[PDB]
Amino acid sequence: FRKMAFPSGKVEGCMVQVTCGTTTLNGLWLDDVVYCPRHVICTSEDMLNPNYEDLLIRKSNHNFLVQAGNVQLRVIGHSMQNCVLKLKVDTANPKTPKYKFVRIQPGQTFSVLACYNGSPSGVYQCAMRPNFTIKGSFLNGSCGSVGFNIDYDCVSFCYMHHMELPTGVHAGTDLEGNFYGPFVDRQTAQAAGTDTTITVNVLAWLYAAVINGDRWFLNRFTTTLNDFNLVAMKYNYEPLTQDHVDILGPLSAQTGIAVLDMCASLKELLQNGMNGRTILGSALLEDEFTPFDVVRQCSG
Amino acid sequence: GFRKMAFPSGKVEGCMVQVTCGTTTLNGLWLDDVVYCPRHVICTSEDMLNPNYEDLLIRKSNHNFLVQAGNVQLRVIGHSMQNCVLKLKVDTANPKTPKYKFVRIQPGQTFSVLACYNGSPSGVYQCAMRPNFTIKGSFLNGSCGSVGFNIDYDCVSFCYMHHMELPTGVHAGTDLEGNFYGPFVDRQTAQAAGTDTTITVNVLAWLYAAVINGDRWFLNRFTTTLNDFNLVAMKYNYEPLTQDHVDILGPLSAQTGIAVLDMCASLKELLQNGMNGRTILGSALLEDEFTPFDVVRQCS
Ligand SMILES: *[C@H](O)[C@H](C[C@@H]1CCNC1=O)NC(=O)[C@H](CC(C)C)NC(=O)OC[C@H]1CCC(=O)N1CC1CCCCC1
Repeated sequence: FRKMAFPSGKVEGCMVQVTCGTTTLNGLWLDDVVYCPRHVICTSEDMLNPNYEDLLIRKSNHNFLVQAGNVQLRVIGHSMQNCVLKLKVDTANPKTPKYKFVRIQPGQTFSVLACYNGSPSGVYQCAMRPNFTIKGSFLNGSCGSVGFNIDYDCVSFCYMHHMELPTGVHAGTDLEGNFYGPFVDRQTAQAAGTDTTITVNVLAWLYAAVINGDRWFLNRFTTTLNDFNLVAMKYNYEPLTQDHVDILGPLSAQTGIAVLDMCASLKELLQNGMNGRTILGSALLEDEFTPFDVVRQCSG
Repeated sequence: GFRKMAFPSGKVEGCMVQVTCGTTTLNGLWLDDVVYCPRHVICTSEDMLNPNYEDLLIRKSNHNFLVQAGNVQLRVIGHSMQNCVLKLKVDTANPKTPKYKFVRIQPGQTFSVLACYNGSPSGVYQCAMRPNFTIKGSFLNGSCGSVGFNIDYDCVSFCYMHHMELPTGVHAGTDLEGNFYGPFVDRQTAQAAGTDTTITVNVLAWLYAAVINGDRWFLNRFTTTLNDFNLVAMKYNYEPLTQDHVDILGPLSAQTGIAVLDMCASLKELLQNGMNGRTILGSALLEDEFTPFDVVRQCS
């Protein structure tokens, strides 16, 4: 059982380079529009309190250099939607996949295609943290990298990368340019709210460890949902809802371990620790596999 | 702060096809006008328990092989066997063939796996070749012929093709010349992996990573010979170092100014003395699936 990203080819064919001034980041080219973070228009000065409408009205199409590979794309118009800039170009991307823009919920996972200068460099799986950060790997120049899920032939874009926080986690927007979380695209050190652990995902993973013949942490006991949640919140774990219990059904049927029985195992682990032992390779409880993720990878 | 990060998979996605013999379907790799796949596609279940591949192959003709990209049949105009891979000459050169080569990697090296079923990619993830020549993959029925690769500049270096799952649930396969990694054979018989050891060169890369990040409590004032370190390491189930290992730690040694053999002395002390309750990069466990290349690629 492995942390698996979606194949990235459909997204790679959409990545381009966007330059304004001495700022270069990545853009997402879909049909005849390139989406990118609007802070590409900010100067060293601007970035502390950028009045974006005011800065954007002063820009001309020819101030934006867009390159796909060796070719430059002519910008013929631009608009702003929240924190994303939309550069209209004179050419349609023939590699545009079937796609939609979605806003994901905390606890949900997605694949990130990390890009630099419009060129893809790596792909990995991340989750929207309960505090709306993402624990990514992003360096200078990664802005405009996107996160996505694939269903059949449809790419659902859910994330565009904008910034790193002082703690080393990351923040960004959906493809409508609305941030996840209380963050703002100005050059300031911003802290997130307190993070918590995605409890339904930890349970999915424990079930995964059992499908793979790992069951040392199981115990003969059970718990009510509310008593489990009391203990969870004590340990800064998210509460488990009845929908979460329902979502865990398939994994429960598969292994014949009731959801609330696994909650009793997880309660024991929180109270007792792992005592040196490890689970599916990990010394820590893992919370960035969803129920769907576990199944998709025990399915094909 | 480190993630397993795969290479973008699009260039390899554009090479994946399916190969069927009778009812047995696995994946093939289409490069120029050749399709490469595991030779056991020619085996019925009865042949698998104990196959005569040379005789099974003589009985076959080009018209027994169904090669498809999607649902589009690719006509086979020739066939041959190289070690445990079948090479199917086809009448169409793959228009999406990237620049590529076939390399045989050493234990400890990491690579990206594009897991595929019926010629369609399902996921990409990073694997390390263990010293016992197995990988901890996530592979189901129908995954054979999925490949492992690295990308350098625009060149895809193919290093792995998947063939089997061992009793303990780890995975084995060949290079793209059909030579198995390790002592395994493509027969449905009882086979076991050697006892595995820790990848010393990668632990050292991880210690260099910790130093780059300012986490350097474990550095000591002493040094060692390569021979004395190797003899100590084997007593802790660590792999001895090779000269090539010393060389691929070169860039990280230069980046930090810590000679390789001084780092070895620091690792020797950790082995002999333990962590004493402390952590490195946030963990009490030493990581051994990040190569020196992985470290630089995520730090720089
Ligand atoms: C876009 O490519 C870029 C990606 C960042 C760079 C390093 N890692 C990333 O993910 N994004 C930015 O540069 C944003 C631009 C703003 C106008 C939104 N800023 C940003 O990420 O910042 C850098 C981080 C580093 C940690 C931190 O504190 N900080 C904020 C500022 C102010 C406080 C002092 C440090 C610099």
